[PDB]
Amino acid sequence: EEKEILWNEAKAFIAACYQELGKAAEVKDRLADIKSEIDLTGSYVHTKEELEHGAKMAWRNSNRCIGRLFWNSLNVIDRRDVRTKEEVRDALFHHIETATNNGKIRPTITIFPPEEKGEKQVEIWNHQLIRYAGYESDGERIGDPASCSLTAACEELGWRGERTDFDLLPLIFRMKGDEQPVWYELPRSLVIEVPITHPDIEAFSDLELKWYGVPIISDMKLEVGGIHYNAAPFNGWYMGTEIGARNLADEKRYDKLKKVASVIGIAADYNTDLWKDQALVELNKAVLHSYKKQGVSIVDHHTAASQFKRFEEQAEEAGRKLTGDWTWLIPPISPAATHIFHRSYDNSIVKPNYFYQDKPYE
Amino acid sequence: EEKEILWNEAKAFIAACYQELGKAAEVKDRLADIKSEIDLTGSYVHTKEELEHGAKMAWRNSNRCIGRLFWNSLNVIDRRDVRTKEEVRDALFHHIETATNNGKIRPTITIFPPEEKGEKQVEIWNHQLIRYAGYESDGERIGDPASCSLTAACEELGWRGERTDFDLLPLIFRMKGDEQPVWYELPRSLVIEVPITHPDIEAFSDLELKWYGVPIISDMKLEVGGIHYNAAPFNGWYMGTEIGARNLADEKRYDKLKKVASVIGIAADYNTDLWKDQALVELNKAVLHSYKKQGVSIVDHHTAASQFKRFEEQAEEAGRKLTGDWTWLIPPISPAATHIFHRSYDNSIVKPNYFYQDKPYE
Ligand code: HEM
Ligand code: HEM
Ligand SMILES: CNCCN(C)c1cncc(CCc2cc(C)cc(N)n2)c1
Ligand SMILES: CNCCN(C)c1cncc(CCc2cc(C)cc(N)n2)c1
Ligand SMILES: C[C@H](O)[C@H](O)[C@H]1CNc2nc(N)[nH]c(=O)c2N1
Ligand SMILES: C[C@H](O)[C@H](O)[C@H]1CNc2nc(N)[nH]c(=O)c2N1
Ligand SMILES: [Cl-]
Ligand SMILES: [Cl-]
Repeated sequence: EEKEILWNEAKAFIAACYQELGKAAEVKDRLADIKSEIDLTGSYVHTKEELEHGAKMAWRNSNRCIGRLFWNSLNVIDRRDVRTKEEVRDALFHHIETATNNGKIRPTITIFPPEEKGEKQVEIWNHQLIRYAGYESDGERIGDPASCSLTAACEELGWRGERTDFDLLPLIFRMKGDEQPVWYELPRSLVIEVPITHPDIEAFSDLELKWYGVPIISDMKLEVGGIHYNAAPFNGWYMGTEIGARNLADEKRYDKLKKVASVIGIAADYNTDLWKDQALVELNKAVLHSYKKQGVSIVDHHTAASQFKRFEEQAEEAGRKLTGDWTWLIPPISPAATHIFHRSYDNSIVKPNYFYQDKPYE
Repeated sequence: EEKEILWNEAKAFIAACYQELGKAAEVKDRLADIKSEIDLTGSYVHTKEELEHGAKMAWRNSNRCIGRLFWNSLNVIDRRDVRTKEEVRDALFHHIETATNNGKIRPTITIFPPEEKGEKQVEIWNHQLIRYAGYESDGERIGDPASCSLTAACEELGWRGERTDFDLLPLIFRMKGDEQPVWYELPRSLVIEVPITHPDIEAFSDLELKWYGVPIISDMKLEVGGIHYNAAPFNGWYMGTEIGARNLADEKRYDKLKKVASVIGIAADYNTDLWKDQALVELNKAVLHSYKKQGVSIVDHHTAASQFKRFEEQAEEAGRKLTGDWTWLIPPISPAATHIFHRSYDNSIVKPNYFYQDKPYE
C-alpha cells in the first residue's frame, strides 16, 4: 500500500509542479523515471527545482497562515546532504543567521534528509529553533510555560537553565542510530532580541519584557509528492499579535495583562472597564514600536490582513482554489476590523503542505 | 411526507419536554392524543406548558448565542389568540414595554399563531422591532445601511422617514389574506434610547451617537415539535460589543472609527499605531458606561463569556450535549481573552430552535 500511496502522490505533485513551472512537456518522462526509481529503491529523490517549488506550494497551501501572499519568495536551503550531528547543528546555526539577516528577516526553510521507511534520519526536538525555557517547581513558575515539558527533557540530558524568565533553550535533536538526542547551546551573537518599550509610556520598560526576533518552527513535517521531510525548519517574520496578544498575554503563557494595566495607569478591577482590552492594545502597540525601532521585521494585523486579501485575489487570478482556516486566520485582537472576519474559507487540506507530528518527549 | 415529518418531530419533542418537566408518565397518552389530532386536523396544538418550555429549549439550543445561561428564565407570552392587525400591533407594543421594563430588561418572547399549510397567519417584516432606517441616494448615505432595503419597502407603502441618522422604522407586518403589509409608527414613549458618552473623554459627546436599549429580533422562525411559529419576536439585553464593535464600527454600518479616533485625540494614519483597535476599545468602554449610567441592562463580553462557561458546566451536569458555533460565540474584540477562543464546539443543529427565513421584501 505504501508504494501505491507514494506513486499516487508523486503523479499528482509532478503534474501540478511542472504545470506551474511551464514544464508540462517533461512530465511524462519524469514520471517514467520516478516509477522505475520507486520500483528499484522503494522511493524517489526530488530534483532541486521540485524540492524548492514543493516547499513554496506547501506554504501556499497552509490554511492557518495569514502570511501567504509571499509564498513564491521563500528561500529554500537544500540540506539533504547532511549525515552528521555537527553538520545538522551548523545548518541550524546557519538558518538562524541567514533568516535573521541583521533584522531584515528572510523567509527561509532548510530541508534535511527525508524519512526512509518512515525511519527518520534527523529528528528535531525543538518546537522553534529559538524559544524560551519554562519551569514549574513547588508552586514557583519561571519563563514560558509552553516549554516546560521540553525544558524538563533537556535538563534530563544534562543541560541546566539559569532560570531567568528568558533562558534560551539549546538546539536539541536526534540522529538515526543514536538512542539519545544531543544538545547545543545557542551562541547569543546569533540571536536577536528586542526589548519591549512603549512609544509614549515611559514606565512600560519597568516590565522588563523582551522577545526574540525570528519565529522558526522546527517540529512540523513538510510533505511533498509523497516524500516526508519530518525535519525542515522554516521561518517568516512575526505578526505583532502573536507576541502581544498571545505569547505575552495568555494566562497559560507569560500572563502579563495585569502588570501592563498597572504600568499604563488603569485599574484592573472591573470587567466593564475593559481593562484587559485596553492593556492588550497598548501591549500590542509597544511590540510593533519596539521591533520597528530596532529595525527587526514585523507586520501588524491590519497590514497582514490586507496582504492576505491580495493573496486571495491572486489565487482567483491564477485559477487556483483558495483554502483557509477562518479560526486561525482572524487576528486575536479586533478581528472584525479585518475583511477575514466577514467571509468564509474552505478548510480542505491540499498537498504539498506542513503537518503536525508526534513529539518525541511527552 | 409533511404529516410524517410533523409526527416524528412531535414524538421527539414531547418525550424530551415531558422528561425535563418530570412528566414522563404522561407522554404515552399525550402522543396518542396528538396522533389523532394530526390525523383529523393535519396538525396539533401545543399546551401552554409545552409552548413555554419549547421556546426555552429553543434558546438553549441556539448555537450562535453566548447568552444562553439564562434560558430557563425566558418570559413567554402566548399570543396564539390574535386574529386582527390591531391585536398584533398592540401585542408588539406590549412586548416592547414589558421587555424594556424601565431599563431592567426582561428576556421575553411573544408567540403568534403558527403557519398552517406552511401558510403564515402573521408575517412580520421588521428585522428587529426597534431599528433605525437607512437611506442611500445619489452618493448620500444616511442612517443604518443594514436597513436600506426595508426602509425603501416602507416608503413604497406611504411611510416617510425624517432622514436623521436615527429614524425609528415603523412596525410593519402582513396578515393572512391581505395583499400588502400595514405599518404603524412606534410611540417614542415606548422606546428607550441611550446617548453615548465616555467616562473620561468629555469630547466624546461631540459625536452625537446613541443607540436603542433593547434588541428584539422579529424575523426568525421558532420551531417546536414540528410546529412552525414564523412570527415569534424575542429579546434579551445587549452585549456591549454588538453595539460598539459592530453596529457603530463596521464600515458597512455606522462606520464611526475614524471619528472616534479624532475625538479621543489619536491619529488615524498608520496601521502600526493600532488606532482602529484603540478606537474600538474606547467606543466599547463608552457604550458600557452609557448604558450603566442610564440604568439600562447590558453585559460586557468578559462577563458574558464567564456566564457562558457556567452554561457549559450546567449542560454537562444535566447530562445534555452542548452545541455551539465558535465563529459567532467569540466576541469581536479581545476574543483570545475569553475561554471560548481556546476550546472547540459541536455546531450540530438540535430542535427546538430559532431559524432564519426568507425576507418578503428583497
Ligand atoms: C513571512 C511572514 C509570515 C507571517 C507574518 C506569518 C503569519 C502567521 C501567523 C500569524 C500564524 C499563526 C501562528 C499561531 O497562532 O501559532 C501562522 C501560522 C502558520 N504559518 Fe505563517 N507567517 C509567515 C511565514 C510563513 C512561512 C515562511 C511558512 C512556511 C514556509 C509559514 C507557514 C505557516 C504554518 C504552517 C502555520 C500554521 C502553524 C500551526 O498550525 O501551528 N508561514 N503564520
Ligand atoms: C439575555 C441576554 C442575551 C444576550 C446578552 C445575548 C447575546 C447574544 C449575542 C451577542 C448574539 C450575537 C448577535 C450578532 O452578532 O448578531 C446572540 C445571537 C443570538 N441569540 Fe442571544 N443573547 C441574549 C438573549 C437571547 C434570547 C432571549 C434569545 C431567544 C429566546 C436569544 C437567541 C439568540 C439567537 C437565535 C441568536 C442568533 C441570531 C442570528 O443567527 O442572527 N438570545 N445572542
Ligand atoms: C499556538 N499559537 C499560539 C502561540 N503562538 C503565537 C505560536 C506558537 N508556536 C509557534 C508560533 C510561530 C508561528 C509562526 C510561524 C511562521 C513561519 C511565522 C510566523 N509569523 N508565525 C506561534
Ligand atoms: C449580524 N450580526 C452583526 C450585527 N448585529 C450585532 C446584530 C444584527 N442583527 C440583530 C442583532 C441582535 C442579536 C441579539 C438577539 C438577542 C435576543 C440578543 C442580543 N443581545 N443580541 C445583532
Ligand atoms: C463570515 C463570518 O462567518 C461572519 O462574518 C460572522 C463571523 N462571526 C460572527 N459572530 C457574531 N456574533 N456575529 C456576526 O455577525 C458574525 N459574522
Ligand atoms: C480552540 C481554538 O480552535 C484554538 O484556541 C485556536 C483558535 N484560533 C487560533 N488562531 C491562531 N492564529 N492561533 C491559535 O493558537 C489559535 N487557537
Ligand atoms: Cl511564537
Ligand atoms: Cl443589534
